[PDB]
Amino acid sequence: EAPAAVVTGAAKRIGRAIAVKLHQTGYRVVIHYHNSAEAAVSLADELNKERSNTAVVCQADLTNSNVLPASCEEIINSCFRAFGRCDVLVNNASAFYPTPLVGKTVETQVAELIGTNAIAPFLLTMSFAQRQSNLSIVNLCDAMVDQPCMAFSLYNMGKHALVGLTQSAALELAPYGIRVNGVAPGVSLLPVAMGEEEKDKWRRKVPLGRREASAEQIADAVIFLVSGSAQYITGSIIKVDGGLSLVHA
Amino acid sequence: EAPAAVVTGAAKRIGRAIAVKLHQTGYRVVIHYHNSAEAAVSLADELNKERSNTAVVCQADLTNSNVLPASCEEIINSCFRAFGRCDVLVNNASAFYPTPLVGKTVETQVAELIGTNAIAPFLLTMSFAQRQSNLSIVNLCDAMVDQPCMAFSLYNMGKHALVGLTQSAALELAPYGIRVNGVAPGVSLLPVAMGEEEKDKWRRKVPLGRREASAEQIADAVIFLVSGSAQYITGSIIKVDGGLSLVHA
Amino acid sequence: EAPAAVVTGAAKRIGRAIAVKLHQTGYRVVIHYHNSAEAAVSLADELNKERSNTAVVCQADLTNSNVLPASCEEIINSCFRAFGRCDVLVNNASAFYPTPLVGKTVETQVAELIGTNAIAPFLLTMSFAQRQNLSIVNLCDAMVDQPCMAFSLYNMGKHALVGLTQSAALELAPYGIRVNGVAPGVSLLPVAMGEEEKDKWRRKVPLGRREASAEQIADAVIFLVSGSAQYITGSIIKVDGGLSLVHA
Amino acid sequence: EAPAAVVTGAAKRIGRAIAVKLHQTGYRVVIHYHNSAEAAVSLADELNKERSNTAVVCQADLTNSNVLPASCEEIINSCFRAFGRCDVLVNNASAFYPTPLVGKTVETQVAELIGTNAIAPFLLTMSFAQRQSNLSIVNLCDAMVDQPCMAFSLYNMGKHALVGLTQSAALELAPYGIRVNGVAPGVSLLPVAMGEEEKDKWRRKVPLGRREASAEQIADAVIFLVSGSAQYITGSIIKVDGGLSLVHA
Ligand SMILES: NC(=O)c1ccc[n+]([C@@H]2O[C@H](COP(=O)([O-])OP(=O)(O)OC[C@H]3O[C@@H](n4cnc5c(N)ncnc54)[C@H](OP(=O)(O)O)[C@@H]3O)[C@@H](O)[C@H]2O)c1
Ligand SMILES: NC(=O)c1ccc[n+]([C@@H]2O[C@H](COP(=O)([O-])OP(=O)(O)OC[C@H]3O[C@@H](n4cnc5c(N)ncnc54)[C@H](OP(=O)(O)O)[C@@H]3O)[C@@H](O)[C@H]2O)c1
Ligand SMILES: NC(=O)c1ccc[n+]([C@@H]2O[C@H](COP(=O)([O-])OP(=O)(O)OC[C@H]3O[C@@H](n4cnc5c(N)ncnc54)[C@H](OP(=O)(O)O)[C@@H]3O)[C@@H](O)[C@H]2O)c1
Ligand SMILES: NC(=O)c1ccc[n+]([C@@H]2O[C@H](COP(=O)([O-])OP(=O)(O)OC[C@H]3O[C@@H](n4cnc5c(N)ncnc54)[C@H](OP(=O)(O)O)[C@@H]3O)[C@@H](O)[C@H]2O)c1
Ligand SMILES: N#Cc1c(-c2ccc3c(c2)OCO3)[nH]c2nc(N)[nH]c(=O)c12
Ligand SMILES: N#Cc1c(-c2ccc3c(c2)OCO3)[nH]c2nc(N)[nH]c(=O)c12
Ligand SMILES: N#Cc1c(-c2ccc3c(c2)OCO3)[nH]c2nc(N)[nH]c(=O)c12
Ligand SMILES: N#Cc1c(-c2ccc3c(c2)OCO3)[nH]c2nc(N)[nH]c(=O)c12
Repeated sequence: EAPAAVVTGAAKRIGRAIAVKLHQTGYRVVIHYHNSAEAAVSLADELNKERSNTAVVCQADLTNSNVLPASCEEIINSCFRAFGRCDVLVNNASAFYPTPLVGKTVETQVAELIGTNAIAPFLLTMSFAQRQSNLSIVNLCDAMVDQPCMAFSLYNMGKHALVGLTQSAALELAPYGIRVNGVAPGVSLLPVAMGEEEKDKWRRKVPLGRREASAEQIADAVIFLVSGSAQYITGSIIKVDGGLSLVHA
Repeated sequence: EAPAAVVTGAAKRIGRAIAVKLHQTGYRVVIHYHNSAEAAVSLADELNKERSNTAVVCQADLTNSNVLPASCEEIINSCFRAFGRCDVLVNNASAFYPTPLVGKTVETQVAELIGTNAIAPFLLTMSFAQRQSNLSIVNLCDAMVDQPCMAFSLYNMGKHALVGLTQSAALELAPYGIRVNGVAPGVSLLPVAMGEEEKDKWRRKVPLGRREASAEQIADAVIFLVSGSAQYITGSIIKVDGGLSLVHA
Repeated sequence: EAPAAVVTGAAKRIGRAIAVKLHQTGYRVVIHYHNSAEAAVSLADELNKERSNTAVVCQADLTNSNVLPASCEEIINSCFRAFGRCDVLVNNASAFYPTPLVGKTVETQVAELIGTNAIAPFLLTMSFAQRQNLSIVNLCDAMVDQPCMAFSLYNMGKHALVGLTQSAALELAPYGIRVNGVAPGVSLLPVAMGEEEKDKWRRKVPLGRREASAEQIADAVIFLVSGSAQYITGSIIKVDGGLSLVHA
Repeated sequence: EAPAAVVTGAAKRIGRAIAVKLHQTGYRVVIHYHNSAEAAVSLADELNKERSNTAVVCQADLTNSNVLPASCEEIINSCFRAFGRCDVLVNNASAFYPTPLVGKTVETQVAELIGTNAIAPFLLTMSFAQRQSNLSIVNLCDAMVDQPCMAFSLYNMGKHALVGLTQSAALELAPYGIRVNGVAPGVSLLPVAMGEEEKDKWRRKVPLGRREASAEQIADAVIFLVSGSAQYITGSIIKVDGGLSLVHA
């Protein structure tokens, strides 16, 4: 029997590439999405086309609420329903927008940023662990957590909490054989709304090659961490940033 | 005229000492509390018996919710109402209990621990910044954030986000002359629930002195960080642990 | 054309496993050693038996001195001599003994611990860069921030290795050279250590209550020098089973 | 009886401020220097004109060689001979220049930067500890240890090693009551040879004020760390950088 993997926010960009590669490795995937219903579905269609019944979709909002614990348990549940097992969880879904200190209200901002980046990953880990070889969770972190974007404080707090969850969960879930690790991109696929002038300014800052990471480059770190080549690695966070975090002001 | 400072969860223990020492320095203090009402009024009495009209009390629940932004704004507004100014905010109040991955429900456990330790300090920082000449914020952190206690995931996640806030708030509030900094205790006042055998067990781990810190010793770093001796210090976290975090397993 | 790798202190233990792994991946290796002459050669025979003209030995002391720059240039040189090219450098050789503040003279201890753990790696990096998927892998320590008692000099050299890994990555990026690290917690324990002492250490490890096998440390090195890491540089990968996360 | 302190490379700039400040505090100081003879002697005169028998000088080259251990032993000795005690050690002397990986030969470059920044501090610490109440060492570090200058390999290797000495020594010397701590400037006094265009360029990168630190601001961190307000503090490194380390590329 093949193994299975939940990948959150897998309809587009880095998440898509993670799923495509995990699928290519022989994993049966659960494709989580929120708004991108069309891309999510046509991907699962594409993945099923060359291996029958190996992909399923699952929609949830991961924003913080009194219903998030239930939302998160269903996503883990979907994997056991579809495939009868859950071997890998990839926490990838993420809200990313400015929240300056000086349309959405602040309580919405808090819920969306802390919810997607930290709280949901925590509950998804709880469910993952409680529903239980090569079992392992992978969190998509940030290489620049200590040299952050201006006015992106709430986002930063969430990414900082993701590091704390990764280390905490790694410690607790080790006696059960569950490895928790992280993958921290510097600058990868730039936001779809980013203009070519502001995209290239960030490129010129990258020591290794003067470009952003492909999604496939980030996905390769995930594959390594879930492979049998990482049987002794837990609580680790792998930067994939082309040395960008080493560059001073 | 005397400067004014608000210290959260300051009825008892480490917060008490921080307010006491800030008062002795010459500050007018706001003593925020949650449950410990009787100790909060008793402290305000002693501080006003020393100097008339220099201390006020302010009850608030810092548990995460949609009304918290208003709660945190209120606390900042009590200070501006009592003393006509707010110079220093000390984020001290914190929930601390285990939340295992394998009475209170998880959505309560999330709201309390991420609320008190991270989100509340973020909202207080907004209101402080908003209401605005040696201006500084001091967040009470944790030295052991990278070697956390077992089954203490939500708390650790919170404390980690406080590092992210201290870092991001410092950078953004820098052109307004507001310094954001942190103080990280190893083991200080041990919890009231802990037995004498378990407290001793932790004391023997400490390299410097084989004992915990007094709250006076934690407060001392706070006074430093808000003094005119730290004018160029911002985004810094002063570990006050007696080398505890250096000890390997 | 088969690619070529230099691996320091590769006669036995972790270094031997990194050489064996790189050979099986299809690399031509340079087995460096200090005192273990018989083991380095006996390894080279076993690798040349599988593939003719693929392994060589190279002796050098990496203890700091005014001749060390030359010693290191020669190790690089022996690679270009035997194989015509130099693709990978694994900084693995390391002195490890207590040097308390309160047999060897202090200036020997300094020489051996700072030379092998930091200064030699720095020099091999210059020579590797000067002589030119090119990548350097520096073997570090997961416990650099939670050090062993009375082991100051060792920790100083391991801390300086992190510093080199970062600074080299930054400068050698425009040349397409990737500098990275693998940081073991507790792996193959000293020869040399008692059995009751080794069990006390094993019981500390969250994942398995065992130390890392040499081959498990080798796996992370194989990753960093592969095409799967094309974008990774200035990174240090903990391979420690959660050791660095355990409080006292 | 007044306490005594050793301060390396104390003739001009930062180390001069530490010395002057330690003097105003009440310490008897040993002004170490290497090449600034007139500057070191001139300072001793000004400090002695204030309080008689409080300031002496000690010339030494701290570049690494076989005769370095005895040199460092002699500096520690100077203090004990002039004052009959040694309470505080400030490791300040530092070589700072490029060492590209692609006049001075390489082995001379290794000797100076590693020697001044790390090996000397280790030997001075040994001798300080061997010779032995508020006993403390303070190492001058770098806030930018993780975002280094281009082609400053050896120097940055040195300041990294300095952080490891601060931690290993703090752990080992704790049973004795010797606290080892650090002070990490971002940009204080800029190099004398640096151009005013390049000086302003580094200044405008600083979040808090858009200017470098006064040497006296750095000194304030040293003073705090050797004081009774820092009794429980050991193994700590205080950044004093105006938030420079937090600014991304
Ligand atoms: N891109 C970079 O340069 C970069 C840099 C550093 C770190 N990273 C990290 O790597 C990961 C992937 O990066 P990315 O650029 O691919 O990110 P992204 O496109 O902005 O976000 C990934 C997905 O998360 C989902 N999502 C957003 N908000 C959600 C919500 N409130 N509830 C549930 N799902 C939500 C979205 O799916 P739907 O459209 O279907 O809603 C989206 O496709 C992220 O964790 C990110 O933080 C990326
Ligand atoms: N003590 C240590 O060994 C240690 C170690 C590391 C870090 N720290 C940090 O140092 C700071 C102070 O330590 P501590 O031991 O004095 O803390 P603590 O006594 O355990 O808690 C501090 C205060 O927080 C208030 N509080 C609790 N829940 C709250 C809520 N839901 N909403 C608003 N306020 C709430 C309480 O006030 P009421 O009683 O009035 O409800 C309490 O007095 C904390 O940030 C702590 O995490 C302490
Ligand atoms: N083993 C662990 O638990 C552990 C933990 C953390 C990090 N590491 C790191 O991983 C790497 C390998 O560990 P290991 O246990 O395999 O190492 P090791 O046995 O302690 O040393 C490896 C080799 O280094 C060479 N060497 C020693 N002193 C030298 C000198 N003065 N000049 C030149 N070469 C010298 C020796 O070669 P010869 O025998 O030929 O003389 C030795 O075989 C090391 O860099 C270490 O720092 C290991
Ligand atoms: N300036 C900055 O922006 C900055 C930034 C970060 C950290 N720091 C750290 O802060 C400390 C002081 O800074 P600084 O700018 O005042 O340093 P500095 O002016 O560059 O040099 C400090 C002193 O060290 C002595 N010295 C140089 N080479 C020596 C050698 N080979 N042997 C013995 N002594 C030697 C010199 O004394 P003589 O002139 O008498 O020969 C010099 O005055 C240093 O440890 C530095 O690493 C400075
Ligand atoms: N650009 C960018 C992003 C970053 C990012 C990239 C480069 C940075 C950064 C954040 O901090 C400073 O350097 N993080 C993101 N997370 C999500 N979910 N989506 C994104 O687009 C990004
Ligand atoms: N003991 C303890 C506490 C700790 C603590 C003590 C020792 C530790 C620790 C947290 O992480 C591992 O080592 N954090 C606390 N926070 C609050 N609010 N109250 C507490 O009592 C503690
Ligand atoms: N054991 C061990 C070693 C360690 C080591 C092992 C366990 C540790 C450690 C270092 O820090 C605290 O936990 N570092 C070494 N370096 C070399 N060169 N050779 C070794 O054997 C070790
Ligand atoms: N400028 C500068 C210096 C720095 C320095 C300044 C700015 C930096 C830095 C080091 O890291 C990147 O940003 N370190 C120094 N050490 C000595 N001994 N003397 C100096 O002048 C400096």
